[PDB]
Amino acid sequence: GFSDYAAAQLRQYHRLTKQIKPDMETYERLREKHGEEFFPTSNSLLHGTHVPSTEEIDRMVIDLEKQIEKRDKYSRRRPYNDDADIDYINERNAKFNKKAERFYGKYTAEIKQNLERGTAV
RNA sequence: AUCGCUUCUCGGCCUUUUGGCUAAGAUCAAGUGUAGUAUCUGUUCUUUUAAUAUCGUCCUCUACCGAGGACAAUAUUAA
Repeated sequence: GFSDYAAAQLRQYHRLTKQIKPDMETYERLREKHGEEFFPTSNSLLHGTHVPSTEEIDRMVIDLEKQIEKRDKYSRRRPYNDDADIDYINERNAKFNKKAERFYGKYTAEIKQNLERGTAV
């Protein structure tokens, strides 16, 4: 179940962070260029220095577009059958009756049987 | 088994949805006839007399101009 906005974030982060692959060439290049400060503390100096080249920002933009697509596929539309006896006259009435069947559907299980058998019992 | 695309079923999001209050706010009813508007169907224009109304000249008043009177036919409709 859902239970939190942070647990779905954590699941989504584990997915993205397992999908990524690091490049050791760029890593060792920047390590050899930066030297002493490549293992920084909270307070070293480099906060206002990095300028990423075009390939890095292109990779970030493509990854973020894929992430936006994965987010937009979150609520899949359930298929609409017209064989069920419809009990709504609007477009919002159908979804409100669906919410009523979600919440009160466990309790109001005898009266629907009474209705379908002819208002008896 | 694994990765990808396409049918098919289903779960979770679906308050993303009923946006107040008072004396359930109160009450609980109709027929006929005319007038107006809209739609549909059918078919038309351009190239004498009766009634009503009112530019020129002359006269008077006041400071060429203005007002008032009179006179000279004109317009409409029908055969």
